[PDB]
Formats: sequence, C-alpha cells, structure tokens
Amino acid sequence: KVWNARNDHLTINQWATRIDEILEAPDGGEVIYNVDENDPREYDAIFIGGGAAGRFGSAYLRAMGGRQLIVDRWPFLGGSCPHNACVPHHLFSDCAAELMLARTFSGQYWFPDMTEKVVGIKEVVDLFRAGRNGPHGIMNFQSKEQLNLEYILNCPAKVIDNHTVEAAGKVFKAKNLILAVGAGPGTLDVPGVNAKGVFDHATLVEELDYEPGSTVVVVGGSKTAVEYGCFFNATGRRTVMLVRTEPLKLIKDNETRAYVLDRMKEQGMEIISGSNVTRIEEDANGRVQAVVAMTPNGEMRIETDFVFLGLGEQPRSAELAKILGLDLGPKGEVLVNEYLQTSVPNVYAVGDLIGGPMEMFKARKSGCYAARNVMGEKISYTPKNYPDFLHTHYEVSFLGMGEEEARAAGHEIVTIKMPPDTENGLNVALPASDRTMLYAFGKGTAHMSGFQKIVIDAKTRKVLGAHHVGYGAKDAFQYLNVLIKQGLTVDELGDMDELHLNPTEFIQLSRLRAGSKNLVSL
Amino acid sequence: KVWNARNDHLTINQWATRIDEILEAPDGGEVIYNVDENDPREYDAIFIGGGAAGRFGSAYLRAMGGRQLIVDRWPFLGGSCPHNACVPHHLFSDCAAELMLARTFSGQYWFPDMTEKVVGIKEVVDLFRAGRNGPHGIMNFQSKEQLNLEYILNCPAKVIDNHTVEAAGKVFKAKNLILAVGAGPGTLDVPGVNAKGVFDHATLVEELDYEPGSTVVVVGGSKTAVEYGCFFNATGRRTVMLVRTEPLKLIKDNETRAYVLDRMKEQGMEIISGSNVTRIEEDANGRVQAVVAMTPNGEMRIETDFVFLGLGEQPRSAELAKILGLDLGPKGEVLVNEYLQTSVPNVYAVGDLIGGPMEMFKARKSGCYAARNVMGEKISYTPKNYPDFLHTHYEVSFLGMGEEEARAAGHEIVTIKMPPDTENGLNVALPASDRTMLYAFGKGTAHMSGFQKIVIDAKTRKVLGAHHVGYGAKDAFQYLNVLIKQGLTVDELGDMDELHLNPTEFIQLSRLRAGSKNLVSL
Ligand SMILES: Cc1cc2c(cc1C)N(C[C@H](O)[C@H](O)[C@H](O)COP(=O)(O)OP(=O)(O)OC[C@H]1O[C@@H](n3cnc4c(N)ncnc43)[C@H](O)[C@@H]1O)c1[nH]c(=O)[nH]c(=O)c1N2
Ligand SMILES: Cc1cc2c(cc1C)N(C[C@H](O)[C@H](O)[C@H](O)COP(=O)(O)OP(=O)(O)OC[C@H]1O[C@@H](n3cnc4c(N)ncnc43)[C@H](O)[C@@H]1O)c1[nH]c(=O)[nH]c(=O)c1N2
Ligand SMILES: O=S(=O)(O)CCS
Ligand SMILES: O=S(=O)(O)CCS
Ligand SMILES: [Mg+2]
Ligand SMILES: [Mg+2]
Repeated sequence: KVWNARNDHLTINQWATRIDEILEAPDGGEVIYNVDENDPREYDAIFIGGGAAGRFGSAYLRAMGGRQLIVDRWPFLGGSCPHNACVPHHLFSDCAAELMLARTFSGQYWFPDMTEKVVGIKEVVDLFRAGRNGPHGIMNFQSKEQLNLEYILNCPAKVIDNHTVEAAGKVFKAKNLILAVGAGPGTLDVPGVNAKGVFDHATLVEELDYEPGSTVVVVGGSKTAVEYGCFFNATGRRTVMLVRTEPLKLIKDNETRAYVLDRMKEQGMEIISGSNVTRIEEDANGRVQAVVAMTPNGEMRIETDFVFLGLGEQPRSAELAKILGLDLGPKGEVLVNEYLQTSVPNVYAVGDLIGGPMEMFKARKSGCYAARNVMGEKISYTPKNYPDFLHTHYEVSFLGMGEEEARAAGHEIVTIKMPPDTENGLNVALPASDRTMLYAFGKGTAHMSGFQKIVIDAKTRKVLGAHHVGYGAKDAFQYLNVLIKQGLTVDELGDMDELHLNPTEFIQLSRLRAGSKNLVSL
Repeated sequence: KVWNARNDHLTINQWATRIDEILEAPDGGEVIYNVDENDPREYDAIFIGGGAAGRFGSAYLRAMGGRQLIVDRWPFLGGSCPHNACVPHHLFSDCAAELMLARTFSGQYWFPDMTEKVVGIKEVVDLFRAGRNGPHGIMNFQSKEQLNLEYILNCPAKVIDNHTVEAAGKVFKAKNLILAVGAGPGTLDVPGVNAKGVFDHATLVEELDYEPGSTVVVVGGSKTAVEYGCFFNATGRRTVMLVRTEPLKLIKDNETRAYVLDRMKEQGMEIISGSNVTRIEEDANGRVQAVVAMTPNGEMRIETDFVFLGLGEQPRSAELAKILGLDLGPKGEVLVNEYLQTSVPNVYAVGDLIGGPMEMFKARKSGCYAARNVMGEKISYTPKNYPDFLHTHYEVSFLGMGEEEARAAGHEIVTIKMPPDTENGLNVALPASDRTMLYAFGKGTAHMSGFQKIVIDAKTRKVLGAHHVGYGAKDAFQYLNVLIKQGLTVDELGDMDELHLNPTEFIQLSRLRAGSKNLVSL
C-alpha cells in the first residue's frame, strides 16, 4: 500500500521503529509518500536516489527556495552510508583500534587476557544490524521536519524521460532530473565467486549467518578492503590481503606508508602485492573452502571459509543510460561536464554515479552544486586538492604532497616530523596524545605511538603536505587543508595556539624551527 | 660533581637512562653542564627555568642567532609537563576514557566483567613513573643536539642581580634575564592537610606508596580536579568533588556544560557546589580517615583514605621578587607589560609565572615573544581569542561564545548542533564518529555518543563559537579557531571538504543550512 505520511510527524525513534518494521515486512512494506499535494509549483528537480548526494542536493535546493522530490527504493534516506558503508565501517574500525589496544596490553590493568581469544565477527555485525535504524530514523526525521524535503521512499523510481518520473503509481514532471543512484559493489569474474561465504560490504551486513573460521581472505587493497581487513585481523584471525597492485598507494609519502604497512604486518596481517584471484574453491556443501590467486611469487592457495571482496564500486548507470541516452565512461560512470550536466539536456548526475573519487564530500558537494545550477547559478565543481584518510588499526590522514613527491616536483624541502630520525628510531615516547598514551608509556610499545610529518618548501616556507598516523587528527585535517590551500607558512603554523598534548604536533614543532631564516628539518 | 656533557652526544634512550640514574642518586646527582666554552659572546638571555616557556624561548632565541643559557634544578628539560602535569594527566584521561567504555560494555564482546573490578590507581601511577624518563630523554636530546641549546641542569639557579646568575659554582653574566620558574600547587589551610593520603598532582606521582580505598575526595572544580576525579571514578571508586563555587565555569555554553556535568553524574561522580573543606581527619597513624566539609545544606563527613587537591597553581615569585624588586600581582604573579617586561630593567617574565592563562600554548608563546624582544623585536603578546579544552571521561573542546552569552550581547543567532532539539533528546544515534560508535549503537547508550554545537551570527553569517564533547575534535579546534579569527562564515564552512564520519559535523551541517539567505537553526 501507499502510506501518505505528509501530515504525520514521527519522532526520530518512531521513525527508527517504523523503518525497521518496513524493512521486516514480508511483502516488502508500504511506500512512504511524503509529498505536499497542496503546493502548486512545478518541481525544479527530481532526484533519483536519496543517498548523500540526493539528500544534500535536495536540502540545498529547498533552502534556495526551489521545489524538489527525492525518490528512493530504500525506506530510509542517506543511502549506503548508514545502511552498509561509512557507518558500519566506522563501527568496525572502532573495534579494530580498541582490539589492538586490548591485545597489546593483554592481561594488564583492566584488560582481559587476549591470548587465543577470538572475537565474534557475527556478534559485531549483529550489533550493527540491531542499531542501524537509529541513523535511518534521524535521516528521515531531519529531512522531513527540519529540512522541509519531499520524498517517496521504499519505491523504485521509473524514469520515463528527461522531464518525467513515475513513483508510487503516479507521474511527476520536473524541469530537471538529478541522477543520484550511486554505485554497486564490485565483483570478481571467477569460478566460485557466488559460493556461500563470499561477502562484500553490502552482503556482509545482510547475509552473515555463521561465525567465520580462523582465516579470512580479503580481495583488494582499497580503503574498504584495508579497513575491514584490519578489523578481521583484530578479531584474532589470520588475515591475507590479496592486493591487485601496490598496497596503500594512496599514501604518497613513503615513510608514512612504510610505518602504516609495518604496523599492519606487526599485527599479523599478510599483504600480497600484484595478486589476482583465479578461483574460489567450494566444498560439497557449496561454501568457500579456499581461494586460489596468482601472485608475483606464483600460485597461492589459502584455505578459508570466509572471503571479503573490497573491490571498487560500479556506477549504477545501465538502465538510466538506456532510458535517457546517457554518455558513459570506460567504467560505466555517467559523463558530466564541470557543471554536473550529463549528455542529456536538463539531466545532471552526482555522487558515486559519476565515478571517483567516491567520497562523502564529493557526493554531498556535487549534489549541492547540481542544485545551484538547476536554480540558475552557473557554478563549476572539480574535486581537487582535498584531504584524505583511511583506517587500519590506526587513523591515517594525509593531504598535499609526500616528501619524495615534493622533491620530484622541483621543490627544495625540509620536513618536520615525529619521531625524529635517530639511532633509537621509533622506540621513543613521542609522538603522544589522546589514545596513544599507553603505547607511548608501555614496555616495548613506544614504536606504536604514531608517526607524523609536514613537508615544507625551504624557500617560500609554505607547507606542501601533511601526514599523520595515530588518532584524533582526521577532523583537524579538514580545517588544516583549508589553511594550507590559503598559503600556510611554517611561521604562521608556529603562531597558532596549540591544545597540548595534541594529536598533531605541527604547531609547536614549527615554532621550534620558525625563528631561523634558513630552515632546518626537525 | 659537575659533568661536562658539552662534547658528549647521548641518544634519546641513553638520556632517559642517565636522567633516571641522576634522579634516583641519593647524593642528588651530578650537575649536567652543557655550556659552549669557546663562544665569546655575552648571553643575550639567561632563562631561569627550563620548562615549556624557558625551553621554547631558548629555542627561538638561538634560532634567531642569539646566545642563551637555561638553568634548571631538574636534571631534565620540559618542566612540569613531562614530570607531573600535562603528560601524566593525558595518561590518566586515556584510561578514564577507556575505562568508561569498558564499564559501559562490561561482559559484552571482548570486554571483561567490570563488576567487582577496582583498577589499581597505584599500578597506573607506577606505569607513568616507569615511563616518564622517555619524554625526559627526548627533551634533553632535542634541546642539545637539534636545537643547539646551552643548559645547566640538576642545579638551582641563584639570581644575583638583573645581569648576574650563579649556577654550578660559577658566575654568569647576561644582557637580560627571562624568569620562567612556573608555578607550584596551592595548599589548603585546614587541619590534616599534611596527613598521609593527601596528594596533589605533583606529589601523587612521587609519594603514592599504597592503593587507595573505595572512596576518593577531590577538592576543587576546574580542569585538574575534574580530569583526575574522572580518572579516579573510572577506576571504580566513589568520587566526591568538593567545589567552592560551581564546577566547570570555563564551559560557557549552558547546554554543553550541562551535557558534560550530566555524563559525569551518570558515571557516579558526586559534585557538591558551594562547599569548603573544614578538616581532614587523621587516624592514630597519621593517615587520612575522613573529610569534614561545610556545604549549603550544612556540615558533612565523608570517610576516605585518599584526598586529591586540585586547586589553582601559585606563581613561584617570592624569592625572585625579593632579590630583584619585582612588582607582583594580587595572586603573586609577576607583572609584565605586553612585551613580557617586568618592572625591573632587562628582566622579562613568561609562562605560569605571569599567571593565567596557565596553558602550554601561553608559556611557549610568552617565552618565544620575550626572546624576540630581547633580540631587538618589539612584539606585543596578549593572550586572547584562543581555543580551550579539558578532559572528563570525554574530551571537551570550546572556543568563542556560548549560545546564551551571544544572545545576551545583542547578536541575532542561529545554532547548528547535534543531536537536535526534539522529544527524544539525547537518546538518538548521532553525533557519531571514531571512539563513539559503540555508544551510538549500543542498547541504551546512544545519549553517550556526544554533543556539539556552533553559534552563528544570523546577519554576518560568521561563526561566533564552537563547542564539542566527544573524541577527536581537540586537534581540529586549533585550526578551526584560526579560521574563525579570520572571519569564517557558515557558507565557507559548508564549502570545505569533510572527512566523514567526522568528530565535528560542522562542515556538512552548515552546508544543510547555508543555501538560504535567511539562516535557520538545525
Ligand atoms: C564500505 C564503504 C565504506 C565507505 C564508503 C563506501 C563504502 C562502500 N564511502 C563512500 C561513500 O559511501 C559514497 O561515496 C557515498 O555514500 C555515495 O553517495 P551517493 O548518494 O552518490 O550514492 P548512494 O549509493 O549512497 O545513493 C544511491 C541511493 O539511491 C537509491 N537508488 C538506487 N537506484 C534506485 C532506483 N532505481 N530508484 C530509486 N532509488 C534508487 C539507493 O537505494 C540509495 O539509497 C566513504 N566515504 C567517506 O567519505 N568516508 C568513509 O569512511 C567511507 N566509507
Ligand atoms: C595537573 C596539570 C595538568 C595540566 C597542566 C598543569 C597541571 C598542574 N597544564 C598547564 C601547564 O603544565 C603549564 O601551563 C606549563 O607547564 C607551564 O610551563 P612554565 O615553563 O611556565 O612552568 P614550569 O613550572 O613547567 O617550568 C618551571 C621550571 O623551572 C624550574 N625552576 C623553578 N624554580 C627554579 C629555580 N629557582 N632555579 C632553577 N630552576 C627552577 C623547575 O624545576 C621547572 O623545570 C596544562 N596545560 C596545557 O596546555 N594542557 C594540559 O593538558 C595541561 N594539563
Ligand atoms: O550524507 S547523509 O547525511 O545523507 C548520510 C550520512 S550516513
Ligand atoms: O614544552 S616542552 O617541549 O618543553 C615540554 C613538552 S612535554
Ligand atoms: Mg613513538
Ligand atoms: Mg547521541
């Protein structure tokens, strides 16, 4: 049936419960119909998909005084992020970091004895499944009651043409379409890939009905592969990462990458470069029993009953491209100009549908910029020079140039880092800050307290790049990147007010060198 | 004896070991003499004290090409920070944060049963004592080998006059003195204050030779009292805080302060306002057995064998003031103009010695600006418009105006916060980020996932204040404050690249409102 929700006003937690019920419904659940049928204005845009791009684009268009409609096949707004992407990933990475701490200090202070202890993966996935309706509920509530958005949920949109969309058995006209249906999990064209026990980010939180055995094979080297792999390792499982190219290439600074990889290997992870799965072996019960892959050292066969695919996502372009005549790129991404316009008049495309980088900032901003163009503002969007981050068992944050990259680009450079390059190497009690204090003080753990570096042009004194391994700097890199894009010098960094003990020591270490006209690394 | 270390080059860990040896030596240890006997220049400045202010001032003065000498009675540089202040505080706050997590999820997932579990305060203090030599060693190493500093350590300075200081049985002349001896813990004029079992931050890490009983009394209601009190509570002890006025007045936003206090009370802390200790009772062996205090509801007696004094620190000005004739302020602080000059020609004063704000960003800056003035730069310093932070079992970060403060000042304001103002209140699954995911997803724990807010001028669209309770925002507030001092608007905030799931949600929540010319709270 169709639930006309326009004049109902559920709380956040009532929404959480209602969304849970609809997801539970054997028949698939009612359509959530939240349309202002008394507003006579034409729709400025209909958004196909209500994930990060469609939801933020709708919020911005409505804020500018335009009329929008979201259509989404899920009964909640927010798309993959709350249901199977950014949110669960963060729950698992929280677990990975806490578990590394517990295993390092096993049996000390309040920490349990972790020797032999295998943590239940299904237990944590079930926690996520039991709690994910909370964020769903906030999405539906905030969108309807605070952002004044119109939306039809739990209903696939049927695009008829570049001005016409069917939803909930009704036809809606709009001045523009904004295509925001995202991307689907990448898959592997090998025998056995459909065996029971092979999972991706989407299927893991829907179909995990058993506790994995002692070994996990992760396919891929993407952020998702590394984040999930470190969680699986932290639960106590032999974890083999089959990377197609080079592991963690995203970390351009060689010293930072080496520190991160070394810490992963110290936790027991096996990282295989240049590897390609050739077969997933099934046992007679139809479950994965082994993974066979070609590697630089020959064929490798790993016995396992649990495989996690962390491959690149694939834009959901096929049906829309057939209906509308959209020009597509080599990976199936919808091609757009710098105004987010597709090859089809009055059709924009945003978010993961337009390809990399597939990040939340890109999805939300492309949605908003498409909205501004729909509302008559000529505004271009090309994502460039952004900060980035990934989880291992640490938070890893980076922006700008790595040290070698900056030298190769012609810059005379100095660096300011922690710990310093000395005979004792990493085995010193800095850097140290919130959630690295036990590492900094424990017996033999000082090398685990983190790593960080800024790359500086020796003559202009400008900061060219920043790199951090530890905890609590990720949020800072958002604002620091803005400052660096403005032309931040080592002197200006030293002039700031630090909040000691700080995750990034850049401010005070810069101050220690900024008094000299001829800069020297620290 | 006097160890001429000038031409010795110890590693960091060799320094750590040597400092331990000197500290434990019954005779008091050798003097550490690191003076350049070939330099014919007069010292531009002698720094009395080698804490944050003296060490950073020396580093900056040397970097500008001047000559400096540090004299400190400790055998290490860095002052209180590594020995008994910021560093141990952060170790304690880390355990409190980890212990709140463990108690909340006691007996779930990998967490042991925290019922019946009292964590050893002495074990954690002993961990700090065993590891504090690491930072000591880095301080001495970095100062000598990387910063090119001269210093005499493990030797009290005798200031003879405004150009003359004796140290290690030698007389040194200087163009200027920079007084950097810091501040010492305040005391309580009540019977029993010397009883065994009364500690402050300094004596706690030197004299704790027993494991405290089940109750702790903390005297005071600002940063140090609150940070240590939450640690004591997290170890499983009934913790009663006796606050003279009202607690956490530094948190100006009323909702933020209420969230912080509410979460402390939910952990079991008892916060008694308007209370004054009357007596600390000693048993027949000279050990604390109870605290008697007057409260607005009359006298109360609390049985305890452990009292922690978290009173404001007192500038160490008496001896120097009498020697030099320094003008002092009402709190014993040394009075300085905006160039850090005392009333005595060629004598500057810096750090905690000059009073509030007693922070690591103040002492460092003050000492650096004093150095620059000594070297011929007329540069003023008045600490103002800076971010601030404290620990409870959370990290608490704040800058600028609270909401009520801004409205009382005539500003038309909007606020953008998380969680929203609704019937469900805090009992919703946002805000959520690293180290709050378990709270956001746990049964009955969502209200523990944090609280955050920005205060915005509705007409200029400028951010007037920002407030956050959670984890991983402290470092960001350093750089966010700089942007706000430049004139940050909600539109510019919305234009940034966020790194989802971010500790501060200010970027994307701003984006949700910035599309309207008439701003609306969220
Ligand atoms: C495992 C994992 C982990 C992360 C991330 C991804 C993944 C897979 N990401 C990336 C992030 O999730 C991604 O960039 C955005 O969610 C994409 O938002 P979109 O709205 O463009 O797509 P998204 O796919 O979210 O939106 C599509 C929406 O449209 C709906 N839809 C599809 N077809 C439809 C149809 N025919 N009719 C109606 N509705 C339809 C879908 O149901 C969905 O609601 C991330 N990013 C980041 O910044 N930080 C991070 O930590 C992570 N972590
Ligand atoms: C418990 C606790 C916790 C914190 C903090 C304080 C306390 C008590 N602080 C405050 C911070 O510690 C403080 O602002 C600085 O350490 C002050 O540095 P100074 O160099 O000014 O004094 P400090 O006292 O550190 O330096 C004095 C030095 O001079 C020496 N000296 C003294 N008299 C001498 C004499 N006659 N002859 C020779 N040498 C002499 C001393 O031995 C010492 O080495 C803080 N700040 C912050 O930013 N973040 C935080 O988290 C905390 N946390
Ligand atoms: O970007 S959205 O707020 O829509 C989803 C956050 S998980
Ligand atoms: O500020 S100092 O570098 O001197 C001490 C930091 S622990
Ligand atoms: Mg280290
Ligand atoms: Mg909450």
